[PDB]
Amino acid sequence: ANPYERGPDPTESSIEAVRGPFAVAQTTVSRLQADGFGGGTIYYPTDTSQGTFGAVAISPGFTAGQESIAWLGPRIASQGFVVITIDTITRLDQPDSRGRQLQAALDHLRTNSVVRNRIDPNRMAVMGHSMGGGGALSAAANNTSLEAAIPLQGWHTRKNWSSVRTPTLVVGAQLDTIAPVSSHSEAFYNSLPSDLDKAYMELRGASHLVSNTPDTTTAKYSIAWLKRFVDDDLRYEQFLCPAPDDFAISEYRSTCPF
Ligand code: NA
Repeated sequence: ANPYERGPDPTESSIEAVRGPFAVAQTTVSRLQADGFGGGTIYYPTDTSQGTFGAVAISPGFTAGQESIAWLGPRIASQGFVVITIDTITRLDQPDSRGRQLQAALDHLRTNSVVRNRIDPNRMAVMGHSMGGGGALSAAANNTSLEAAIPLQGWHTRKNWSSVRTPTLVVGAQLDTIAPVSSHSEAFYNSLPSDLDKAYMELRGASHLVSNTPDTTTAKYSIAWLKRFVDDDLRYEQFLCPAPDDFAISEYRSTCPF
């Protein structure tokens, strides 16, 4: 049996839910308390009886605050994850810096009295929007032990991600004019190793701002990816492989089966 499985067996509805089966609470990390990042909010399951959970850090994009990605925190955490949404050291930080800050936020969790005993520090993942998504790719490229990476409308000047060894879901927005999929998201997917567990999902009709207010398609597939790779939870592969029969997705590619 897989000791990292959490929660009941999933369905389409369970991964679309605004709140999953775990009640959650939150705690604030001040900028002063944060070493190597700008502070953040940690969302965590309150139930201690089901084991420890994997950890996820999420970065906003250029000039943006944690508020622009906050909704992802409790929506993901309620599926059985400890999730920290960060502010960056400065609003002007570029993607490589954001990646180091994502790693610093993950490493902070094991020192946080509220959540340290709720996490498995060996099972960590990174996500982010725009330059924060470029940051997620950089963090994976700088730490081959990370279990998953999810750039959401990622932006980066680096297009070649051939050294990434972390299963990566690239989420593009079809109409994005800020991080256009042709030169960002799709280029990243294409240069990730051909034998990596990876997928590309383009959100039909979506703008760059799709990640900044609740989007069920973004949430459901991010949840399934984190379950499949942070928890190695094979119950979630059915949602990722093959292409979903889902009108909200305008393009899909993957290296399924994983
Ligand atoms: Na894994």
